[PDB]
Amino acid sequence: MVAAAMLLRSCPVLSQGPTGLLGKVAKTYQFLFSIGRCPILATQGPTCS
Repeated sequence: MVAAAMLLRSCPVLSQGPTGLLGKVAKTYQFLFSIGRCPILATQGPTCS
């Protein structure tokens, strides 16, 4: 045949494609959708905690 593994990359699943941070975007934003005093500084606090 003529095919050296060069016809498969349509983002099928990759074993663990989904379930990679979703429910967070489907809730967090639901609250940070329309605040008011949006952050202008951005990253002004500590690097962690």
